[PDB]
Amino acid sequence: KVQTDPPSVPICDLYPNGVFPKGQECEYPPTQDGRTAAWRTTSEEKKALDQASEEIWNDFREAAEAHRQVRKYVMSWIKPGMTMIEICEKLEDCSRKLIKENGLNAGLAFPTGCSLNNCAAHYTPNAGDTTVLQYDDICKIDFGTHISGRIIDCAFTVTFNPKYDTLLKAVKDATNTGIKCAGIDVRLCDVGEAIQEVMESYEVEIDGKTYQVKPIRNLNGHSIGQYRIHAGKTVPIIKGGEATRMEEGEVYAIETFGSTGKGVVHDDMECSHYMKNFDVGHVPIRLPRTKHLLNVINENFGTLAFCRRWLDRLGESKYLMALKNLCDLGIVDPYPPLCDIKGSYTAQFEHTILLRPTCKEVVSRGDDY
Ligand SMILES: CCSCC[C@@H](N)[C@H](O)C(=O)N[C@@H](C)c1cccc2ccccc12
Ligand SMILES: [Mn+2]
Ligand SMILES: [Mn+2]
Repeated sequence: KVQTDPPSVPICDLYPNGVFPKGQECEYPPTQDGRTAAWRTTSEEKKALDQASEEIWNDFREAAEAHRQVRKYVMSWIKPGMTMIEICEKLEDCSRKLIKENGLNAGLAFPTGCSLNNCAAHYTPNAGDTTVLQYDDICKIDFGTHISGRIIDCAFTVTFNPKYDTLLKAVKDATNTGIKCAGIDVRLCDVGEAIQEVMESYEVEIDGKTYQVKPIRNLNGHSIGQYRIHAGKTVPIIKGGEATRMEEGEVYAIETFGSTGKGVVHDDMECSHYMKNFDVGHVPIRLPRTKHLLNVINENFGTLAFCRRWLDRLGESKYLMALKNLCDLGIVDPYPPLCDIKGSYTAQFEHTILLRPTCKEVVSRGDDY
């Protein structure tokens, strides 16, 4: 009923009734016309629809509470000197325990991102990576949890040198701006316009040089689907366009990335992140090793993202060629680290929000961010 100092009690056991704490509930933003959205707070019609998907909102909540408790724990011990592997393994051990991992019914939604400095995302150490976190590093901790495929995609930035403070505030404010702007019938391009305007209102000084924070233009938020981290819609970060509005019942990951570099990322470094193409159907395979690896992926990850370290812990070895085969066949997709220019600094903040009938819920919101 009470969590232990180092988190070890499953969230499922801290709430016997199976009813988990809601996230931040917000009234939908008014339209340019000035039209309020308070009517949804209690409009029999919407209220009915909302309660209908209560078990689904509840699954997200259990995953969100696990996410909050895991990250609070991480923020207490993450320090320079630790290897990136020690960090991810210490975090994932806790995550698996609080989410009470159970195959595809409960577990880690994707690999623990711990991208450093100019690298903004998709970096998690592979076996043998001797990288050590440094005092001047700016690390993006991006991890996910899920219950029955209801995914919580939430992230924050870690630093130890106060010189990055305004950069972090800039991105945090940008993400919160995106969250505030989001809502039913809201145009995706407007959300991006709003995010950029706030992000660029920040100027920062790091080691004697000044910069106007830039959103990383080729990175963005996205809608979320069951077992599908990227459901199909993208949430800009800058003046964009897309081609659609947000819809009732949808779930979104609102994330922004800020940089002191070019504000554009490119593939770099060894790949660690991989994810089966959601749209690829069953594909017969005779090649022994390739066939086995695909079965391992289908059994343990399904359409969720995974990493090499997660294959290692399952006792798999000498699987690289088989993995490359699956990628070359288009069955699996590689997601290498995305980095801006050398010497640049990037930051990120992310939350998962639920566009419920009666309101907008920043389900992953915590006392930290
Ligand atoms: C590589 C699968 S883990 C999902 C990564 C996720 N945790 C991250 O926060 C976000 O979700 N990053 C964005 C930039 C992204 C990565 C890969 C494909 C995308 C496709 C559409 C929209 C955003 C995408
Ligand atoms: Mn993320
Ligand atoms: Mn995301």
